[PDB]
Amino acid sequence: MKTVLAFGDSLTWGADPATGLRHPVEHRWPDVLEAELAGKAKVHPEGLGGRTTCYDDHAGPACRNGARALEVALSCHMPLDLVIIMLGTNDIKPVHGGRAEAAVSGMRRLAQIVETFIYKPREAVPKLLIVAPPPCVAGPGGEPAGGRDIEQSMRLAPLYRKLAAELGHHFFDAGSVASASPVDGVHLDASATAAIGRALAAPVRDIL
Amino acid sequence: MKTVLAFGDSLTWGADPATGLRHPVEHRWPDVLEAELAGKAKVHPEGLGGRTTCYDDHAGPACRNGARALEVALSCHMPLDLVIIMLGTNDIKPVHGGRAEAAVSGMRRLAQIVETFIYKPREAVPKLLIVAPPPCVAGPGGEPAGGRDIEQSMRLAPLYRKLAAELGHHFFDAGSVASASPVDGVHLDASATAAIGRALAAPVRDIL
Amino acid sequence: MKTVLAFGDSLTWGADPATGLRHPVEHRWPDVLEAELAGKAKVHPEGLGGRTTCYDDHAGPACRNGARALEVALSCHMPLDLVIIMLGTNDIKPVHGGRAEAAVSGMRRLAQIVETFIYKPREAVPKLLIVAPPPCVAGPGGEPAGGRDIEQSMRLAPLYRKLAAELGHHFFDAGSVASASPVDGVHLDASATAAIGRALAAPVRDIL
Amino acid sequence: MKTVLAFGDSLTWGADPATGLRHPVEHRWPDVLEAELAGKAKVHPEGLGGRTTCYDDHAGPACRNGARALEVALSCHMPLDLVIIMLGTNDIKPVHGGRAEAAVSGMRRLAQIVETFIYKPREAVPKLLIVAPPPCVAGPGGEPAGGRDIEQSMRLAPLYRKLAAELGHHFFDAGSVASASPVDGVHLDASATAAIGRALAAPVRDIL
Amino acid sequence: MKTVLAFGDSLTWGADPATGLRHPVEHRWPDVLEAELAGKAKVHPEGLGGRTTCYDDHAGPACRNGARALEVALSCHMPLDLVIIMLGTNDIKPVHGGRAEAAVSGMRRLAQIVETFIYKPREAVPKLLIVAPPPCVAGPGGEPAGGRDIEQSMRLAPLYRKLAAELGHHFFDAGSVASASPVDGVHLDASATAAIGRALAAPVRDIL
Amino acid sequence: MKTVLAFGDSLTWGADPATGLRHPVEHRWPDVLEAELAGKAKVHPEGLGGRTTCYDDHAGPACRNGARALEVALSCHMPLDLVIIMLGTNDIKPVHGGRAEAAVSGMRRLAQIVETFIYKPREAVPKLLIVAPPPCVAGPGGEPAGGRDIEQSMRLAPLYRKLAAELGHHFFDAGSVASASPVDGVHLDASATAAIGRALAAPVRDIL
Ligand SMILES: [Cl-]
Ligand SMILES: [Cl-]
Ligand SMILES: [Cl-]
Ligand SMILES: [Cl-]
Ligand SMILES: [Cl-]
Ligand SMILES: [Cl-]
Ligand SMILES: [Cl-]
Ligand SMILES: [Cl-]
Ligand SMILES: [Cl-]
Ligand SMILES: [Cl-]
Ligand SMILES: [Cl-]
Ligand SMILES: [Cl-]
Ligand SMILES: [Cl-]
Ligand SMILES: [Cl-]
Ligand SMILES: [Cl-]
Ligand SMILES: [Cl-]
Ligand SMILES: [Cl-]
Ligand SMILES: [Cl-]
Ligand SMILES: [Cl-]
Ligand SMILES: [Cl-]
Ligand SMILES: [Cl-]
Ligand SMILES: [Cl-]
Ligand SMILES: [Cl-]
Ligand SMILES: [Cl-]
Ligand SMILES: [Cl-]
Ligand SMILES: [Cl-]
Ligand SMILES: [Cl-]
Ligand SMILES: [Cl-]
Ligand SMILES: [Cl-]
Ligand SMILES: [Cl-]
Ligand SMILES: [Cl-]
Ligand SMILES: [Cl-]
Ligand SMILES: [Cl-]
Ligand SMILES: [Cl-]
Ligand SMILES: [Cl-]
Ligand SMILES: [Cl-]
Ligand SMILES: [Cl-]
Ligand SMILES: [Cl-]
Ligand SMILES: [Cl-]
Ligand SMILES: [Cl-]
Ligand SMILES: [Cl-]
Ligand SMILES: [Cl-]
Ligand SMILES: [Cl-]
Ligand SMILES: [Cl-]
Ligand SMILES: [Zn+2]
Ligand SMILES: [Zn+2]
Repeated sequence: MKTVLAFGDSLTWGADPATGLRHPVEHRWPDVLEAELAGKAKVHPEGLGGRTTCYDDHAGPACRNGARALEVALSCHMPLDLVIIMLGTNDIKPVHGGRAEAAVSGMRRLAQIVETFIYKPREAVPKLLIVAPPPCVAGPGGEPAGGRDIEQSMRLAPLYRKLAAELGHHFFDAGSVASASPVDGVHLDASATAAIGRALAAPVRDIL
Repeated sequence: MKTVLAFGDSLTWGADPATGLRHPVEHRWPDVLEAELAGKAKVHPEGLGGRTTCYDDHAGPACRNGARALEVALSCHMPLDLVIIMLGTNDIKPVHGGRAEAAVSGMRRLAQIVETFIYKPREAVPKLLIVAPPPCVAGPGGEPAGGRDIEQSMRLAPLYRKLAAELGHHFFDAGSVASASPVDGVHLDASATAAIGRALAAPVRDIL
Repeated sequence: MKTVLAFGDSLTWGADPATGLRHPVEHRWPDVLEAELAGKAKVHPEGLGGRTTCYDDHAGPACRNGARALEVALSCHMPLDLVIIMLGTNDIKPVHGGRAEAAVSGMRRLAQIVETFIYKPREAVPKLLIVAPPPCVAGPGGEPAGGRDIEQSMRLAPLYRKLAAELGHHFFDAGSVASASPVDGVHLDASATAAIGRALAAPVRDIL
Repeated sequence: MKTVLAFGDSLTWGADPATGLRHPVEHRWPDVLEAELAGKAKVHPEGLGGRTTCYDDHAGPACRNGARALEVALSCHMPLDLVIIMLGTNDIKPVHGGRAEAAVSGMRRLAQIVETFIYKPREAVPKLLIVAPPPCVAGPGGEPAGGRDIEQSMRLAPLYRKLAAELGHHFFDAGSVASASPVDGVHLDASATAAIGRALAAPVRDIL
Repeated sequence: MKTVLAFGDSLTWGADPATGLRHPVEHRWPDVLEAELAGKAKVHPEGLGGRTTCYDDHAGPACRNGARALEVALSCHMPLDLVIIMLGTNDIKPVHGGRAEAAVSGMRRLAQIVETFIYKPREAVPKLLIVAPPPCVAGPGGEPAGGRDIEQSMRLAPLYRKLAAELGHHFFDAGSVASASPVDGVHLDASATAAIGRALAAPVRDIL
Repeated sequence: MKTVLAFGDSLTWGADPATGLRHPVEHRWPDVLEAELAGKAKVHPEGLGGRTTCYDDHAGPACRNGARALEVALSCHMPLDLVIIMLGTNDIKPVHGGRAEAAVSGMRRLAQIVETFIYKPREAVPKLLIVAPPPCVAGPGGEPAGGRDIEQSMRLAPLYRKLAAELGHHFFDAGSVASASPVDGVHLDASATAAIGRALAAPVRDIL
C-alpha cells in the first residue's frame, strides 16, 4: 500500500461552518480519499484548525505554524509516497498580511521542506500535490469571517498553479469542485468536504 | 481580602502620552481601583508596554506576547479571585494585522487560559472581567500613533461584549468613561486613567 | 468506532535497532493494537524519533518537544476517546538530565495537557493510558546507546505507575512484555514491538 | 517612596513544603520585607514555581525561563529602585545539569539584564541584590526532592558572593538566616520564609 | 585598523534583480566600502535575504529576525568600531504590516541592542550608522515585487533620519545615491550596489 | 578564489584564557588559515562565545544554538566552497548533559544542514570539514572551567572521526596540534590558536 499525508487546516480537520464541530468521518476529505482509493493507499489525516503555511499564530490551543508541524508529520509518517497540502485560508487572515503573497511564499517553503527533509531512508522523497482551498464567499455580514478578502482567496489557485509548475509538482484547485459555505463564508459543509476527497482520487491515482 | 490581577499593556502600566514616562501611582488604574475598593481587594498590576493579546512582537526590550505572560502572572499571583484584562490596542498595529479580529481571537485564548490553568489549589479558578480599551483618536497628525486604525479600535467594545457573553464572563467598556489623548492618539492622560480605575470599582465589587 | 491516539518516540514509529529504518507496518505497535481491536477502534500513530515528554531537543530534523506536538496531535485528531503515551527513553539521555525524574515530571505535564485541552466539543476529554517503555539493556560496548543509564530506565515503570495512580489514569509497563534489543541496548526488534501492540489490546478494552 | 522588585521561584511565591499551597501573605518574604520597611518601600512580588535563572523548562503550566520573565517584570514595574533576585534552587535540578555553575552563569546573565535594560526613563537603573537561596537538606527518603544535590546547593552562596563583588552589586545569603524544610528537603516553611523577609530589611534599607 | 559590521538583507548580500544570484564580490556594497577605505577598516558582511528588523519570518531557509541575528553578529565580530545597518525593505512586506512604522520601530530596537550589548571589553561600544535602503519602484507588472508599497518605502528615509537624530547616531540615505531596479522593483543591480559602497566611504571615514 | 566558512565558538572567536578578551587578529585560527592559504581562499569567521552544536543556551547576550546560526551563516556567505565547524566544547557543559553524545548528535545535525540547505545557486553545496576541538585540561582548580569533563572532551575526536567517515565528509583533530590552556582548562592561548590555523591549511588545500 502507498502512504499519503493529508496536511491541512480546519477544512481538512472537517469543521462544520455553523457549529465548529467535526464532520462525521465518512465526510472528511482524507477519509473519503482513502475509501475512494479502495486499498491502494493509506491516508494519514493531519488537519489542524487555524494552521498557516509557515506563520506563527498563538491564538489557538496548539501550534499553528505549518512548517514546524509538517516536519513532525514527515518524521512520524515517513516513508511517505505522497504529501498533499491544502493551506492558505488562514494565511490570508489580516494578522498574516491579508494577501495571497504570504500564502504562496509559505507554500514554496513547505515544498522545499518536503523535498529536502532527512528521510529514513534518504531515498524515500515523497511526491507533492499542492491544493488550493476553495475561495471565501460572502458570509452573513456581506464579507467572509475573520476579515478575509474574497479577491485575495481567489488568487490562491492561479498562484499555486504557477508555483507547482515552477517546482515540478502537481496542483489541484479544490474550488473547482467545492464552494465555501455562506454560513460563515470560509468553511465547508459535509457535502463540499466529501466532494474534495472524491475529486482528489483522480490526480492521486495519476501521481501514485 | 480578595486578590485581583490587572493585566494589560502601557495603558495599564500608565504611559504618559506626553513624556512616555509613567503616571504617578495615584493615577494608574490598578492603584485607583484598589484605593476605590477601600481595603477589600489587593490589586496586582501587570501592565507591559507593547503587549498584545497573543502575538509575538520583538520590537521592545521584553516579550510582548500576552498569553505567555498571562500564564506567568497567573502562577506568580495565584490564588486569584479575579483577573481583569485590558488589551487590544497593540493587536491593531499594522504588524499584527491592523484589525479587531486578531484582538478578539487573542482575548478568547486568554479567557481559555484563565479558565483551564493548573491552579494551586485546583479549585481556585478566578472570575474574569474583559475590558475594552478606550478607542484611538485622531492624533496630532490626524492619525493615531503607530499607524493604528481608529475605526478598528472602536470595534473592540462590541466584539469583546459578545465574546464575554458567549463565554459567561464579565465585560466593561473603558471607552464609556475615558478617551485616548490627542497628544498621540493612543495613550491616556492621568485623569482618563484614574477615570477607568474608579469606574471599574462598581462592577468589580459586584463580581467579587 | 472509538478513536485512539498512539503518541510516542522511535519505539512507536518502529525503528529497527540495527538499520534505524522503519519496521513493516504489520509489526508496529499502533497498527498491531488497531488490528487486535478488530474494528472497535481507530488508532492514530504519532511516533517521532527522538521525542521527549516536554524537553526541547534540536538535534533532529523535526521538533522533539512532546508537549508542543501533543497539543497539535490533540487538535488534529479530536474528538479522541483515549490517548496512549509511551515516552521517557529520550528524557533519560544525558542532555535531558540522565535521570527518571525528568521523565515523570514531563509525563505529569502531558497528562495535564490531555486533561485540560480546549476540545471541540469541550466535553470530549479523552482517557489516558501512560505506558512505561521497556528498560534499556547492555548495548555492544557494555552500556546502552546514547549514554542512557539502565538503572534510571528501570525507574520509569514504578514512577509512572505511581503517577497514574495519583492522577486517576491507567498504566501499563511495556517492559513486562518486551525487552530492548542488545544490538543497541535501546530500541525494539519487530517481535518485541508487535508484542507491545498485542499486550495493549487488553487494557485498551478495559478502558474503552 | 522606593520601589523594589522581589523576583524568584516557589521560595518567593511561598510554597508550603507539605501541601504545595501558598503560605499566607503575612509569611511570604516579599510581604514581610515590605512590612518591615515601614512605608519606605513598595515591594512587588514575582515568584514563580519552577523558575530557573535562564533555562527553558516546559514541565510546568507557565514559562520558567527567568531571564525572559525578568525582562517582563522590569518593564511592568519600572521605574525600580532595587531588584532582589533569589534563584538557583531549580538550576541545580538534574535536567539543568545538577550543578551550581549553571546557577551562577545564569545569575550573571540576570545581573547583565538589570544593568542594561531599556528603562523609562533611561537613567532609572535599579540597584541589585543577589540572594543565595537556603541550601537543600535531606528529605524523608534521605536526599532532597527533585534529584537535587545538597553539596551543589551549598556552593551558591560563595559563588554568588564572588559574582556580586565582581559585578559591583550586593549579596545576601538567605541560607545564613533560615534552612530548607526536611518535609521535602527543598522548600521553606512559613517561619523560615518570614525570617528571610525580616533579615532582608536591614540591608535593603541601607542599599536604598 | 578599524572594524565595521555591515548588517542587512539581500541588498547587502547582493542579490541580482534578474536571477537572484549573488553579485560578484567587487560589486557588493560592503566589499566596495572596504576597498574605498583603503586599509583604514575591515568590513564584515552580514547580509541575509528576507531579513527584517525584528520580526520573525519563517518563509526562508534561515532565521530572518534581524534583532536575534544582530546579537549573534555583534558577539562574533566584537570588538567593533562601527555598525552599519541597512534594513526595512522586508518590514514593509504585507506579512509584516505593509507600512513603514514597523521598520522604524524595529530600527529603534536594533539601535538599542547595539548601544546596550555586553561587549568584550565592556567599553568597546560601536558607533552606529542607520541606512535607509533605496525606495521600491514599479516592477514589470506595475508595482514592486512582494506586495510592497512604493509610498511606504519612501517614508524610511525621513523616519530613520529623525530616529537617528533622536538617539544620537548617524544616518545615511542609500536612496539619495542609487535606485531600485525596475527588473523587480526592489533589488539593486550591480552598479547601484557598488555606488552605495562608494558613497558610504566618506561618512564612514568621518565617523571612524 | 575559494570561499570558506569558519564556524565555531569562543575558540574560533579567539578568547584569551587570561583576559577573556579577543586574541589579536594575527593569532585567530580563521585569519591564520587564510594567511597560510596565501590568497587562494577567503575565510569568513563566525565564532560565538558559548555556542553549542544544536542546543539552546540563554546564559549569554546572544543566541547560542549552532544549528540556527549555521543556517544564517550559510545564507549570508553562500556560495561557499567549504564549511569548517569546530564545536563541542560547550555541549559538554553540565547543563547540556556533560557528555560527548550530545556533541556528536549535534554535529550530525549541522552536517545534514550543510548538505541540504537551499543554496543560491542550488548546486553550490559546500564541502565539509568537521574539527574536534582540543580537549579540556586540568584547570587551576584541578578541573576545567564551567564544570566540563576532561574525559568527555577527549571523546570528541574519535566520535567526530567516525561521524565524518560515515557521512563522507572530512575530519581534523585540533587536539593533535594544540592543547587548552591551564589558565582556565578550556580556552586556547595565542600560539595554540595559531597552531590550529596553520595545521588546517594542508587539509583545506587538499579539500579545495
Ligand atoms: Cl511567524
Ligand atoms: Cl504557532
Ligand atoms: Cl504512519
Ligand atoms: Cl486576524
Ligand atoms: Cl510531485
Ligand atoms: Cl493559472
Ligand atoms: Cl497531470
Ligand atoms: Cl498600578
Ligand atoms: Cl505570533
Ligand atoms: Cl514577544
Ligand atoms: Cl501575589
Ligand atoms: Cl467570570
Ligand atoms: Cl477621533
Ligand atoms: Cl526544554
Ligand atoms: Cl524541539
Ligand atoms: Cl483524525
Ligand atoms: Cl545526550
Ligand atoms: Cl483515564
Ligand atoms: Cl510500583
Ligand atoms: Cl484496570
Ligand atoms: Cl508576597
Ligand atoms: Cl534553555
Ligand atoms: Cl520555559
Ligand atoms: Cl508597579
Ligand atoms: Cl530534573
Ligand atoms: Cl552548566
Ligand atoms: Cl559565571
Ligand atoms: Cl547595585
Ligand atoms: Cl535608591
Ligand atoms: Cl561583501
Ligand atoms: Cl515576530
Ligand atoms: Cl525568523
Ligand atoms: Cl571578526
Ligand atoms: Cl507578504
Ligand atoms: Cl506596526
Ligand atoms: Cl519608533
Ligand atoms: Cl553613533
Ligand atoms: Cl572609531
Ligand atoms: Cl578571525
Ligand atoms: Cl535545545
Ligand atoms: Cl540559544
Ligand atoms: Cl560573504
Ligand atoms: Cl565533504
Ligand atoms: Cl589534563
Ligand atoms: Zn500528473
Ligand atoms: Zn481499568
